[PDB]
Amino acid sequence: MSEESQAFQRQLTALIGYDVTDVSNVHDDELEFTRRGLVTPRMAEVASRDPKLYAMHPWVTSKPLPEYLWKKIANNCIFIVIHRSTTSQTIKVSPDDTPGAILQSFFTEQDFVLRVCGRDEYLVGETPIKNFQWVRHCLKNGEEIHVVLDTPPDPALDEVRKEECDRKFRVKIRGIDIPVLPRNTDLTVFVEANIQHGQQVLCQRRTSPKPFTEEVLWNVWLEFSIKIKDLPKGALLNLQIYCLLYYVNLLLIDHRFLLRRGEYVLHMWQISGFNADKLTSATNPDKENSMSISILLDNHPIAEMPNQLRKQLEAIIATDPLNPLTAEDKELLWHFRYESLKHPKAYPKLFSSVKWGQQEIVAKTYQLLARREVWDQSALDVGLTMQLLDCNFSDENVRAIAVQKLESLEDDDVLHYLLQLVQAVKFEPYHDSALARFLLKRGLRNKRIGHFLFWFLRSEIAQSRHYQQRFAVILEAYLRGCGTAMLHDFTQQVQVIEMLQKVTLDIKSLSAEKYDVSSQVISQLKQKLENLQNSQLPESFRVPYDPGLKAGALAIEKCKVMASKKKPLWLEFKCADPTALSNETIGIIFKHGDDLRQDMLILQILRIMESIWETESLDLCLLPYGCISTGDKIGMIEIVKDATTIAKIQQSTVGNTGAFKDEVLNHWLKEKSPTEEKFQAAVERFVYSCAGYCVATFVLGIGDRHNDNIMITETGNLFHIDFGHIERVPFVLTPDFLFVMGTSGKKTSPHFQKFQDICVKAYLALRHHTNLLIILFSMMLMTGMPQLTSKEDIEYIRDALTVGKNEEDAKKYFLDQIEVCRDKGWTVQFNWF
Ligand SMILES: CC(C)(O)Cn1cc(-c2ccc3c(c2)OCCc2sc(-c4ncnn4CC(F)(F)F)nc2-3)cn1
Repeated sequence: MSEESQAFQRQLTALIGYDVTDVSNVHDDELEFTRRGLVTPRMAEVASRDPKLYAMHPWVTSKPLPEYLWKKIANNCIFIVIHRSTTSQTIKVSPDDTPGAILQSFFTEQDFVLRVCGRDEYLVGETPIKNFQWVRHCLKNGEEIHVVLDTPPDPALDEVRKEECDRKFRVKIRGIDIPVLPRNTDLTVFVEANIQHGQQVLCQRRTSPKPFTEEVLWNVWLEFSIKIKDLPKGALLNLQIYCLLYYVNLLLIDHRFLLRRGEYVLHMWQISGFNADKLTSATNPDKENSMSISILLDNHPIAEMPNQLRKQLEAIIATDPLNPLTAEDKELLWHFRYESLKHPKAYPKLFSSVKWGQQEIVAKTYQLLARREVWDQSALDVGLTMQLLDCNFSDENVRAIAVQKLESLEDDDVLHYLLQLVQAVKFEPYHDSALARFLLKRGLRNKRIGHFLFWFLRSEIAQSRHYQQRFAVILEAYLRGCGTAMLHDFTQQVQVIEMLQKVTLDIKSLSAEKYDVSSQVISQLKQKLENLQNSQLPESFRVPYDPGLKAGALAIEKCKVMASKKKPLWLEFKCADPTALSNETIGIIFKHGDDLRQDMLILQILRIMESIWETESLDLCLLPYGCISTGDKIGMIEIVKDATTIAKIQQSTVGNTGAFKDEVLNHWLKEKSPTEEKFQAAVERFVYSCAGYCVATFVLGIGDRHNDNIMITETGNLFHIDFGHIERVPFVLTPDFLFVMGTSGKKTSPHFQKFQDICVKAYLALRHHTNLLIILFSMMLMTGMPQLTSKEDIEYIRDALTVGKNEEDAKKYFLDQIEVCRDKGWTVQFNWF
């Protein structure tokens, strides 16, 4: 390690938001072992990736072009405008034509490429132009394909700098210690020790209740019922203090297959006034305020059916993820495990029927896994694959076969599930995992995947003491292979977000909440912003939620502090790309304090719902705008241009006090349209966007909102916002919306009938991916939201998608829900006083 291999680690630390060489919060060397274990996968992907295709990161998809985009192509004829310097000429191209093919038909000096104007997006590679996402983007929104002809970026810029016993298990509980304990009166306290494995407690022992003081000693040997050999890899020694106050975990089998042995002083997590933070093997960094517990360990290892029963098994196999397996169910699944293995959909249930507390069985289970023919050959089922990666599975072998199926995902799809896959790292017993390496692998192989991997990881590192260490080692592994070029981009990005966040917080503190703003405030803002720009704001930076865009200089005149109780910064940038065809600013809202992780997840689920609707050839017109969570209750938002709140459109009127009126939405659309045809396209867009947001919002159970949290574009696109919070209504189908549909209380119409028809199609279309939706929702709650009910809410999703009903009831169930919105009118809306 030279002197210029040390000022590098300082650079990595500031890019991560955490120091991965800090060994202050460890009781073993797993984190360091994982840093070294990741060197091989890092260099293995860095060495097998094509410098040229990696430098341009073509965004492609292998899915068939949807019907709704085909009808936009009446001809077979796609137009592509090309520019040099000033002038330009248009060309008629076949949807099947390659970048190479279109190139030869333009010439009709052979090393030029097609970049998108204003963007860092490239139409390169041996793929039909119809198979480029940018092209597909243009076709939908009625935009025109514009490209500039320039030279491929130098792959040298991506260069990477060089590198270099039948005994029963027992634990002695020495005691628990805490510097300060007060509140109130005086209770009794005991230590609870669980032996866990995939949310299955295998055995459980308590101590005797002792008076609660700042030091409580026991010196007690807890002898469990599970033999040492019967301990499975990944099993956790879960220690908890009740009066439930504190918890902390200790992997019983370490990362070297060694039985944990010796003395340990663990600082515990407190419970804040079920959730994935309770599974972490990390100890509390805060050594001066946290409860600690002292233990001792001294005890290497892993060294044909009657028709009626089949019907039962099939019934079992047929149930939803959330349907609890009975003792009866589990014994049946196990006993018929070779038959159960022929059904990929039974795997989660089958591996949950396994008694992991017994060696002979785990072994038989591993035998089961070596005869993995059906699973290997099955088509990739993301939902099936995600279930095996949640909190219910700690066996690395079971989990490895899910990550196996993930290997066959193309980058398009990896981008779809990147966020929840990154969150899925929390369910891994160990820091080094096939899932972790997968992320690392795909992230180094593709710049777009790498870019988002960076922010998703950096997001968690900034606001999760429970999992920041693990994520920090992983991010470091990525940053040591992404290349000098992106190391520079990220640097630029991190520089800018941190500076603006100081400014966002310094402005919020200056102004008292409610009055509002507030003139000095607007002046000081422009001043801080003047200070940052000369100097030094990075001259240009990638928009984190849209790596293609490079924001440039601020437009300080358009920048302001918004009129909300939380003082969000409204920032506007100039596009740093000169070749851009538009003169629009890049709009960004910087805001504390919403928990924008909830917004990130929800939004991503929305994007998943779109891809689901794309499979059935549907377009419900969603606007899953850009949103990155950057720290604790703080992040950035994309500003959708010319969009207003529904509530702002009602208060175009004198009355105030939420005296809402029915006709306005349709007028607002009429003013904002130049022609009447565009108005008609806005009405149509509204009917689709409203239908889409009614269905998804109902499924996710975030359908009951105030019209301050629902927005519409001047182009007629409806969409929800502000998810990071959250009599009764299914969703928002307010009378003002219906009026745009040509109804107002108890009537119907050719646009409303359309609305009702599209919802049911959309609704039934999501139910074909029920399992995937359930598992994502369930995961979202565990890793993204405040401590919840590891029953009830997940249970609400079951009901919403009407699990176990025929398609007919569901169509009506949803039609009933539309009517509940009609029967309530403004009631719920008016209440949102
Ligand atoms: C950009 C203009 C000048 O053409 C028109 N304009 C747009 C906005 C606006 C306001 C808020 C948002 C926005 C365009 O983009 C749409 C996406 C979202 S999400 C969101 C949000 N999430 C959580 N809280 N909020 C609102 C706030 F940022 F105020 F906290 N706000 C916006 C206001 N005027």
